[PDB]
Amino acid sequence: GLEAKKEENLADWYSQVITKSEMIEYHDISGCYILRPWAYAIWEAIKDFFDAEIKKLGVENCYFPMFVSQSALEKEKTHVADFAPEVAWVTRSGKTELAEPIAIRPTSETVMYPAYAKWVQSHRDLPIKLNQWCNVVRWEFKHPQPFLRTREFLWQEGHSAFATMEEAAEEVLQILDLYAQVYEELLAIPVVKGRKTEKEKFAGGDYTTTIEAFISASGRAIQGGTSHHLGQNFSKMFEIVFEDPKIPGEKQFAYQNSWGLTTRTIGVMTMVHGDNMGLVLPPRVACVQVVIIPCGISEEDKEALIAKCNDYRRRLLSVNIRVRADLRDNYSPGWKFNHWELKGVPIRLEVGPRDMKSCQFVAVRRDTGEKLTVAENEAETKLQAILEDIQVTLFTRASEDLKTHMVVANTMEDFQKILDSGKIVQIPFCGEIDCEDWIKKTTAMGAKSLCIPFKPLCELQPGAKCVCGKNPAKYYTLFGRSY
Amino acid sequence: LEAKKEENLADWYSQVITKSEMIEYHDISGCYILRPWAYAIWEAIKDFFDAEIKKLGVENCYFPMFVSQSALEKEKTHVADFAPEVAWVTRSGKTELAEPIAIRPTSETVMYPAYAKWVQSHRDLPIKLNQWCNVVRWEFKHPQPFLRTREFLWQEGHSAFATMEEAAEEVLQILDLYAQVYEELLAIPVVKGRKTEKEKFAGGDYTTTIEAFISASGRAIQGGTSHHLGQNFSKMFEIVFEDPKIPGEKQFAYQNSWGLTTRTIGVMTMVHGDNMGLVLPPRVACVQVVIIPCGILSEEDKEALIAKCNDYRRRLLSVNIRVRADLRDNYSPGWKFNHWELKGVPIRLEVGPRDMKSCQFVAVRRDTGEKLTVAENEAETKLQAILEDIQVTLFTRASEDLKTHMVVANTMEDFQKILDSGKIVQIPFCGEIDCEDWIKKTTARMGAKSLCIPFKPLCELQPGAKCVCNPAKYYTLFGRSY
Ligand SMILES: Nc1ncnc2c1ncn2[C@@H]1O[C@H](COP(=O)(O)OP(=O)(O)NP(=O)(O)O)[C@@H](O)[C@H]1O
Ligand SMILES: Nc1ncnc2c1ncn2[C@@H]1O[C@H](COP(=O)(O)OP(=O)(O)NP(=O)(O)O)[C@@H](O)[C@H]1O
Ligand SMILES: O=C(C[C@H]1NCCC[C@@H]1O)Cn1cnc2cc(Br)c(Cl)cc2c1=O
Ligand SMILES: O=C(C[C@H]1NCCC[C@@H]1O)Cn1cnc2cc(Br)c(Cl)cc2c1=O
Ligand SMILES: [Mg+2]
Ligand SMILES: [Mg+2]
Ligand SMILES: [Zn+2]
Ligand SMILES: [Zn+2]
Repeated sequence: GLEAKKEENLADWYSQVITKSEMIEYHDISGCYILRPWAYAIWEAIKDFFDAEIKKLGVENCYFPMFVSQSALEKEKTHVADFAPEVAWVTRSGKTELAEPIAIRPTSETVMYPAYAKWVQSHRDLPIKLNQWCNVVRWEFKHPQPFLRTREFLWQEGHSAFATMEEAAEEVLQILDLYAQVYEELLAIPVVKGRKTEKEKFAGGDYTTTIEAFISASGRAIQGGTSHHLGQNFSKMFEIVFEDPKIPGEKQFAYQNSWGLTTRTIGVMTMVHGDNMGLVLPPRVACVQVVIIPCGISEEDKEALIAKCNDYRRRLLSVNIRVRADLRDNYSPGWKFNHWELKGVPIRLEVGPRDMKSCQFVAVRRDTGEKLTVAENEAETKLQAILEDIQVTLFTRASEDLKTHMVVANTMEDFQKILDSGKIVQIPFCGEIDCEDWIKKTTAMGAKSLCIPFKPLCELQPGAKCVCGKNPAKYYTLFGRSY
Repeated sequence: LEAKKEENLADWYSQVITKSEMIEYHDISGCYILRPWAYAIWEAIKDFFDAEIKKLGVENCYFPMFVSQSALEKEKTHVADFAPEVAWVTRSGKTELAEPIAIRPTSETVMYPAYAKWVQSHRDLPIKLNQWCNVVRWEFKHPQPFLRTREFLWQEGHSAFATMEEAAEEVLQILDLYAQVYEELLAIPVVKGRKTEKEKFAGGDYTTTIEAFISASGRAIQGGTSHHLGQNFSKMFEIVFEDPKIPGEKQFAYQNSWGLTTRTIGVMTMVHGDNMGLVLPPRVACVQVVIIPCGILSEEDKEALIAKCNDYRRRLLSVNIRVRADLRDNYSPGWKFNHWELKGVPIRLEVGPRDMKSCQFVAVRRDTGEKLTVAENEAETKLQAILEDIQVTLFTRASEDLKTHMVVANTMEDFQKILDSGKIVQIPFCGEIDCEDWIKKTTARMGAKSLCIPFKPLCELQPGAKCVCNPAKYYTLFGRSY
């Protein structure tokens, strides 16, 4: 039974939803959480989709070491020194001090790029396109939250190297679109594609692209995934070079990208679609789409009810519906109703003795709570149609929620007003770091830049000025409070 | 390849794994990069094993890599001898942690306290969980790519049951799946058995194992492990329930655990690899057939030759053969032949202009080097037949190799002579630990350890037969080992 209310105490609601749905168990180490099968199945679904898509682009999976030597991690300016407090260091095996401390990967640039340098011995060795599914550790300073901000997390990280900037540029947007597909088509979460400002972009790259989602309940936006064009920044640092085809004796530096997406996805799904009855799973990622529960309780008559439930589950597996028959005798129908509702199963298939004799059943959709009596003969078609509509409804409702909470403002006064109402807002922005710092300080709790959107809500007025008082606007920029 | 397998195994192994593009070396000792060619084998193993354990009702999950100091030391989960293998995180940045944190060497200490919370009644059992994850053990022993690494990839399955019998059943089901991984996928013959008292997992009831033999080394290697833990861990962690029908009695869960690692790939390499390089069993080969255009004619004709190679690719994909067309024009056919030979692609398909005009192609088997001219129309049928034959060929060769190198001995001196010829030996054994300590010392004066007590030993132990030492309990496989 879900106790807490989403609009009252979000922290309590979230904790209750992730535990009662059997997604998460708490660990004795801060910021670490056990991913039980219910949570892990969602990651496997995201993985199956994304992996097949990057394979089509020619990306190959690999596995690089988790340990990075002190030398390698600090070899070059791969990361700003401000990341130092996030690195977890192994310093001994048993009671025996290691000659040099070793770091647990916070990301794999420093481990992969020296290998890239060895492997690139001519123009013929490019492109290199590698991905790995692995765990990552960062000793996060912010309050830890299951999925959203964890000390250990699962991710994929892709790292590509090309001869030309144009090849690289294409991939950045192709991957970002895949991330947008993960959120919008799998998880039914609308996102805003954009580029990070000078201040917020990855310091090791030329430009950073991002997808941003919004969590209404929190009044906070969240970065869903990241895709960088690194340019020649890392290839100059690690000497990833090839001979110029036309001119003898000239070095050419490889163009590089990196991109990543994490189990944060599941938290966003939870925060966006979850209600006061628990988790709500988009049909596309639900490992159980339909749960069959026998209702009502002769000895031979119960055998026939079970047989009908088994008939429904056999037929549903025939049309590639992911179905579970909960034929357990140790649990009451009521318990089961609640159990699978908390777990967010899109459709409950109720079979009673009364409905069975009328050659019919009841379909209860998780999202709206709507109950539909349908005839037995149309089980395959109707249930597949309801699953499709649940997926559409979840996306539609979240889209209207984003449309409501993301508006335009052109002055600092209206900006403050809209941000304090629990919304994010697109403002004319000069792009300066000075001004961005100033925006953060004045609104503080303080609003941060999220992205410069690819497709802003409004076009910029001819000669429009920044929310500042000294500079013209370069672009509409999405600002808000964030995770 | 510069080195030869029969003279310098270590040099050969290093050359095979690098020139097949499986492994790159890292600057941390005992840590190796798995490039795509290696990682694809692991994905193939994963795909098979994952599907099979799902059929048994096992679900995947992910438990944390970090084990708190207090959790690692809470119960007698592992012997004290393991302590030096534990890698400890002691600081974040320059800030020392109040209490140090261990990296997962295995997950009992993180999983079993969760199992104890999750089991509130009989209806909470069985629990059947698996994770695919990385593990760290600061190995004192000589590290080798795949076979013995400081970081490795594995699956660990941990199950809890209401009854001993359910648990006992799963133990042998999992060991058979490991045998299938070796025998059916990687074409490696293995010996199923129980570990001796000295060699078993200390806290468990009994340990079952699959042992493989690497002829080049004259050394055996454990391929996978499946333990019945009985109620030993459930008593420690309080994984308990009470049955209302049996009032006043605590029912401790019966547990198993089991694991298999990337060592698999190293065994495959060591067993099937030759002096031309890697040899991939077709069942795990991510590229089963490579199509190479030869004898390259106008651009129009070159286009036609490429289109023919592409037509073979589509036809092969159509019958579920994993195929690649190496259509790169920066390299010669001769360079490609060698390149894919080194990578152990089972079949090379040669297509030249004369072949097109004749309606034929050339297929070359990696395992034997046999070159066959095949009628164009028979491509799907013949190449599938050849792939099936390569797999059988590899398994037969390896099977005949084990059978030759595993024989029965009945005395300490016969045992010694056979062992020193680079073989493994089934001997009458009493079962006592001290006797096994004695054997390891005597055989060295590079000693021989117990491998397993085979489920189906070569010879039946006659009543009243004495140990090589006490009367013998069973024939036991012994040998030099990784
Ligand atoms: N501690 C964390 N736990 C879970 N997911 C995370 C965490 N940190 C980042 N992510 C997500 O995973 C991706 C990690 O790539 P990265 O670009 O390194 O994030 P980041 O720049 O550190 N973000 P932030 O820490 O919010 O400033 C991001 O796009 C986030 O969606
Ligand atoms: N360092 C390693 N690298 C790769 N594989 C390993 C390593 N250690 C063990 N394995 C394999 O993975 C399984 C790990 O389970 P486990 O029972 O912990 O091995 P173990 O008893 O430590 N073997 P050993 O180290 O030879 O005494 C074993 O069956 C081995 O096949
Ligand atoms: O991790 C990145 C850059 C990109 N790496 C590959 C996948 C996608 C990802 O956006 C930014 N980043 C974030 N956090 C970090 C924390 C530490 Br500690 C270090 Cl050393 C380095 C970093 C660091 O480089
Ligand atoms: O890891 C095991 C027992 C089993 N665990 C689950 C997967 C299969 C595996 O055989 C034996 N073992 C091996 N090596 C270890 C190293 C260290 Br360090 C520790 Cl703390 C503990 C252990 C330890 O328990
Ligand atoms: Mg961060
Ligand atoms: Mg060991
Ligand atoms: Zn400004
Ligand atoms: Zn003896």
